[PDB]
Amino acid sequence: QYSPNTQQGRTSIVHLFEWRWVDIALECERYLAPKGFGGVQVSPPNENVAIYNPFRPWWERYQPVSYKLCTRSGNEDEFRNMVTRCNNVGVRIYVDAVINHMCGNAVSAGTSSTCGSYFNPGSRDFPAVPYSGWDFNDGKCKTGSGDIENYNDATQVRDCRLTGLLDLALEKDYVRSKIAEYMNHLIDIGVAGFRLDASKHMWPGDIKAILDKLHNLNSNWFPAGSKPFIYQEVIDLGGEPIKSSDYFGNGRVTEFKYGAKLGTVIRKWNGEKMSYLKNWGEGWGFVPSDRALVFVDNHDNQRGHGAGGASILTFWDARLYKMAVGFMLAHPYGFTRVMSSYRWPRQFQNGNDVNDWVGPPNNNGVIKEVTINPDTTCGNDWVCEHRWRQIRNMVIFRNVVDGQPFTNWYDNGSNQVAFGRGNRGFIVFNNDDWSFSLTLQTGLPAGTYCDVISGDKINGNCTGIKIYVSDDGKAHFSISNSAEDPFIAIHAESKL
Ligand SMILES: *[C@@H]1O[C@H](CO)[C@@H](O)[C@H](O)[C@H]1NC(C)=O
Ligand SMILES: [Ca+2]
Ligand SMILES: [Cl-]
Repeated sequence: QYSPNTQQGRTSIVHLFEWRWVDIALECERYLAPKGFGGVQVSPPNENVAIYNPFRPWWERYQPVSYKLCTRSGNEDEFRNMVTRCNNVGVRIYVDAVINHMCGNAVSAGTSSTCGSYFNPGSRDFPAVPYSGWDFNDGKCKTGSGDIENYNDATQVRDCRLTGLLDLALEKDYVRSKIAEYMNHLIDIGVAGFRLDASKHMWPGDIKAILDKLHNLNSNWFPAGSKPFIYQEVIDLGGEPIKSSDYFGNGRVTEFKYGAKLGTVIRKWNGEKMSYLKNWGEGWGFVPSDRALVFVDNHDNQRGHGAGGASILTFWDARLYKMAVGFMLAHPYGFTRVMSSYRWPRQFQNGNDVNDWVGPPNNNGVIKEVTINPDTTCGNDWVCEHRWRQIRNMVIFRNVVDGQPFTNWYDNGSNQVAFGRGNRGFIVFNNDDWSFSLTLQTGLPAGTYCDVISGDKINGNCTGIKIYVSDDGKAHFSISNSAEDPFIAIHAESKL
């Protein structure tokens, strides 16, 4: 459960948030494979409630109606087509599995679902699965409202409704089997793993009973005995009775303290500085590296819908965001996930973005195709952060330095720091309000190296900054606090 099952030498996955299957298939072939991305986290592929008020919000996909592979992203054939084409090019697919609940208890019965399946939340009837009143935790929850009212009670956090979402009785073998049937269908199609949505709201033991029913990965693409990669979404900042460590026996866990603290450090909130990142990782009270799935922002908290709240860096904060993602991709801790978003009309009223529910670019509800501009950026309001040179090049940087120790750390006691990864890579950052000009020990072999943040090594030459490393591994770096990207990264393969 702990290994991503990526191809040897590919170290990151991208969340192509709300993308259609056909666009992901194309992207696997035209960009992800050539650029060395290990895999893709896709949005929930099962049928969900179609919510028209507000108009098709992104969160309607977290309210299941059935396990039919029928959504705004595409149908079952298109889903299969995408998994096959991506796998055939070495890029894995990870499914967002929404298995803790069905839709809101207050949603109207009818056939307002993405595949036209009938459902009746009021009577707990989801015939397309099928599920009935017996498969929900209505009689097990002990709160007066039936919803989760207090997180200091670990029992109600698991048995009651997360803001009204009907809660599946996961201790029942029937329910566990319906979920396993769904996941095995996906494993046999070829997916490499799952993000278990809302894991904090499920008992570690019920999750394990479900995982025990899962198949090994498809032997047509994976070695025999391969187990699906499992990463559980557990928001564990401090102070709650539920700890992410309680889920280690099941697979990896999302480490939300990662992006939260990186954001405050990079924003320099409340006295924090980059020099403090010297012992970043377990030293900061994070989970062990081999159990961590890290990221700067995720689909929830990039729109204020989650852990970290205000300090979270997102594409809207482009200059600082690139620096944070760069630090994440160069640091040895955890398995990294890169975010890929869409633009929405933020609209802050009293500090709250009243448009945080806006769904993906669409024409009358039909999600728009990702179009590629001549300069490789995307059109139709897809931000495509994974295509930004500074990010794409750092994805490759991680691949190149995979396995190398963290060494040659330097910091000016403020916000100018640098470190290397063995003798395969080196990165320098200037987040101070003055310039950086110093000769540092890089641990790299003598030569001329292309800085992959400002440019690329394109046919024997660098299109941006060049660094010259002398025989003793020393090199001079100059970064003014006015640079569009206040950081420089060089590695074995950008060497001229
Ligand atoms: C690097 O570019 C310069 C021209 O701008 C040229 O003199 C040189 O041939 C180039 N090297 C290669 C390998 O293309
Ligand atoms: Ca639950
Ligand atoms: Cl997540």
